[PDB]
Amino acid sequence: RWKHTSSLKVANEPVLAFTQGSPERDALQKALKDLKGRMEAIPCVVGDEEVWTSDVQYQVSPFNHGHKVAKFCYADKSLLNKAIEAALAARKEWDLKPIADRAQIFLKAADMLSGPRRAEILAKTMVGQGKTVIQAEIDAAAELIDFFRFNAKYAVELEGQQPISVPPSTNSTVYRGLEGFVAAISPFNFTAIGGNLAGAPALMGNVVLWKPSDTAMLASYAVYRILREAGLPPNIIQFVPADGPLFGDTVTSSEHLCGINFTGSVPTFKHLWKQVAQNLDRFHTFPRLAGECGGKNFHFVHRSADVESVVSGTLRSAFEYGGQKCSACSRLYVPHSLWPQIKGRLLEEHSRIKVGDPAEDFGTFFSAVIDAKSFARIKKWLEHARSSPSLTILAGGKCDDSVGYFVEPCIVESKDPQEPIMKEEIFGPVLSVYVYPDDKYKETLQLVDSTTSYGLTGAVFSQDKDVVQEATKVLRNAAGNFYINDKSTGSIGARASGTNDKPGGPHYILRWTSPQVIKETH
Amino acid sequence: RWKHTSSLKVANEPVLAFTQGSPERDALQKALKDLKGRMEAIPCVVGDEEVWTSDVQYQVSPFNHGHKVAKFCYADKSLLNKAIEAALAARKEWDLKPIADRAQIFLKAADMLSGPRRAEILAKTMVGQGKTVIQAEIDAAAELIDFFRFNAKYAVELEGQQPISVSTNSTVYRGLEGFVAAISPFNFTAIGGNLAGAPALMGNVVLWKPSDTAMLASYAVYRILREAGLPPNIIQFVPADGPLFGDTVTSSEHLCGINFTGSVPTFKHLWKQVAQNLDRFHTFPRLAGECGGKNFHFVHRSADVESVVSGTLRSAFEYGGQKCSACSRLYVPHSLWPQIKGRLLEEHSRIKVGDPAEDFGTFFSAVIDAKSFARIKKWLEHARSSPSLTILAGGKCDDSVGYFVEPCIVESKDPQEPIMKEEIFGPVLSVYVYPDDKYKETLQLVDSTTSYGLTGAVFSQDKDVVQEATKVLRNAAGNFYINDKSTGSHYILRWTSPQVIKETH
Ligand SMILES: [Mg+2]
Repeated sequence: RWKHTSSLKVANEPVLAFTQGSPERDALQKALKDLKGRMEAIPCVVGDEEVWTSDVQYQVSPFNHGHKVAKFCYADKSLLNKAIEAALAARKEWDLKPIADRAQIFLKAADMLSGPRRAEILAKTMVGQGKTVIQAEIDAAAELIDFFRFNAKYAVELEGQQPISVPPSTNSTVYRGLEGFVAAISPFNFTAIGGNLAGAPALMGNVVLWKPSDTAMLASYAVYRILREAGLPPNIIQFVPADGPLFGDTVTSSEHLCGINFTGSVPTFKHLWKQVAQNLDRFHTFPRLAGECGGKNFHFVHRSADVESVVSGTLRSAFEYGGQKCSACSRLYVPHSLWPQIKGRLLEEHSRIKVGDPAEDFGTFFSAVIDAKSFARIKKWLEHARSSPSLTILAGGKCDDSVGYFVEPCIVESKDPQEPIMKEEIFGPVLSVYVYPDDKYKETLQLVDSTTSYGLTGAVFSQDKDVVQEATKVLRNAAGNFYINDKSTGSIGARASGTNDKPGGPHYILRWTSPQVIKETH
Repeated sequence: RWKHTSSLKVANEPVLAFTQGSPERDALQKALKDLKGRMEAIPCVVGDEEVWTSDVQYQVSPFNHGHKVAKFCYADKSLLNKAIEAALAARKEWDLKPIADRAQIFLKAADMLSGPRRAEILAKTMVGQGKTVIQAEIDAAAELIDFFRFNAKYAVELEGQQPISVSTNSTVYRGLEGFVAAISPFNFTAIGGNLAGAPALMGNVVLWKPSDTAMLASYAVYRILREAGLPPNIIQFVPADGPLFGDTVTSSEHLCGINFTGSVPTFKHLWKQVAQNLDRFHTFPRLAGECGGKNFHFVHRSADVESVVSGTLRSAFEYGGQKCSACSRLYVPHSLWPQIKGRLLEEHSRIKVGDPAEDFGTFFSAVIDAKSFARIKKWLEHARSSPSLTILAGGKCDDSVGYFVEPCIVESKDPQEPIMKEEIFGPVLSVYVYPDDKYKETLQLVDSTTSYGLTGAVFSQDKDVVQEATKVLRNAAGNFYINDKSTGSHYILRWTSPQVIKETH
């Protein structure tokens, strides 16, 4: 007896340079010109059906909010329930489809995004979300494309992890999708498509109701359409934008919820968790919860640090994409002795940072923030820096929302390590600095940890190897992705993989399968 | 550059025969006598302090409940808090110890349980939990010794990653920040070695609230762990009232996990409690629950009768049906029923219930406690009085000396009857006879009536029916057996939080 099986090897997607005069840069110019003055009417999609509700919404271009880039609509309770019923009816066949065949769909999609549709996806994230070319490219390759390929590899390989059969028994493991539907959730004004939120569970034989982010609707739908064109069957991913609280209430009330794959705030994730608990007796299976949230990320500097590494790494981490990354640095700890040199260089380099239209100027460092709500929040923080007796704005500080949601990169010194601006997430281009006494570095390391609530990333700058070892221990639970002499947002498995994707991590892909052990005796 | 990798080759612990004249039987007979008429005094242990409270409790022998086998005590709130504080103070150094060092303790402990402590652990589980010799042996080798060894291997290999060279990159597998509660209910049947042990191995500290009904054996494993080099305050040995313990740990801002085994409703209760309390915790607690189900054997007309009969009786009645994986419902086609029924009753009459320590011929002994006995007794009266149910064999019980229940076989004319659906965790097997040409409809019925799908089995000589049944029942059981019994014949990842460290040179 014998069975045909498959194996899969994958390389990371290269990140293109887009050099002045290069060809990808040519196609991107064309894609961007394609979006200028254009809007897409994006329906909810249940099965192969396009559905409209009267609850119409608009995505605008962050750097030109006069430009409505998309019109969509919020699903209502009725539509969501139909989406659920149709997904459930499709699930069993999808679950039973061989993993090699499911993988092939995601590999096709990856290849489409890598080549024919790369310009399209980049342009839609640039125009629709305010990404610069380099930011959009990095995200397209390391996050979206790499996750499709490396998930597929992981799934195919997992399939090959099989028990040795010890006769008179034949043993095998079947990697079942979860029984029910998975809800994939990102916040209404999130800065990411979060394609992996629906993509990972789908790949593993699940069905998904995907509530994408309002502020990423254009690009999110572009990914959905590509998955479908690549051969994703109907009712595997339901495309269902919706009010955040309504979507949450509906899926956690469903007896058929088997999972929530969430990115967003800790309070929101806590709310969903509580709702699942409240309804625990009503579910046909125990829902699995996956939450990526946090955090107020830090760079700690020791007096032995390379000043230019600090300054370069910190400006980039704090201000790339307007500091709108889950991993962005928003707090800097510097020793009194090194502060004058660092402060000086920070300010000089701050002056080089170009803020503007990323489509018009590829020299742009970062662009407007995501939406009006975020512009408002950040402005309040700027006002707080300019008024609190503990706070001094050292650079930037101004904002203007007349054409786009534009905020200058802002550097703020705090005399108080416990100041709200040191502890609360702004998700904006606002860097706080605490200058600590050189004889108190050890104590300050402990301070970084103790003032860390939901710490995602962090970095230590130090040439002193002893200090690095010390910090690595003290800060062991102050950051999931921890960097030594590099920036907290990382640098250039999936290239954008990290703590959350590793075994034991909340987004480890194995969480979307329930292994069944089958044992046959002869 | 280059590095050594580290791995661990591990073989399964052999299961001994205990034949008359064998050294292991000689050793066990000796350990059993030592327990006769003796009561161990088992304290709470916090760090290295043995601590008594006034809330004294007793473990008794299920088959001879006049025999107190252990005296112990329940931790109060003050002691639990003290145990939490002391464990938290010890956690960072334990977490930082290399995994090889931690794994070594568990390997030593497994080797001790394998050799010089084997007779002890077997005797303590027999006398204390009512297990027969082979049941005690299978459990020690599998749920205790193999778990220690294989978990150690998985942990050690977890740090066996690709070499990264100067821009270096590695993953550090951190224990969870806080303490983990290891909980099993006061009258559950588990020793709990792997409940407390798995999270400890992964660099966590643990408050372990063992089952009262298994206290003697549980403390024996605790002591062996410490003797093997487990440092103080890594596992706190804290028997306690179930509700008090659950309330205390879930009210603690430092809870980072609950590793539980017991009933689904109790697990759901703890799950709800953690969620209600979510706002206080410094990290999101992780919960794990290993629970029982209403497990099935499905028979197709082509099945081998003797296999069906032997497999079903063994799965239903070994350890009195007190296994999470035990068969409690049997589905049989009309054409095979007369043959299957007749053989079931003939074999049933040969099942000896008695003292497992005094009589090694015993098939199974008393059930674990009075609450279980009462629950079982109510199902027996339900079987007797319900219009839809006929007791085919057994049905009696007697708690005058031990919690003795005859193995019971019941036929249900209704596939939706409570006895077909509700977990009894006892020696009660329910049978539904289905029309031969409705086997398709019946397969779906097995699945639709499955609330918790732990294990199951299909008996069929027809390969085409096997393939069919596996698809239909895909979600009716996590352990699925073909022509074998439902009790048989990467989990540790929940207790670690990976950190990725990247350095630019
Ligand atoms: Mg990610």
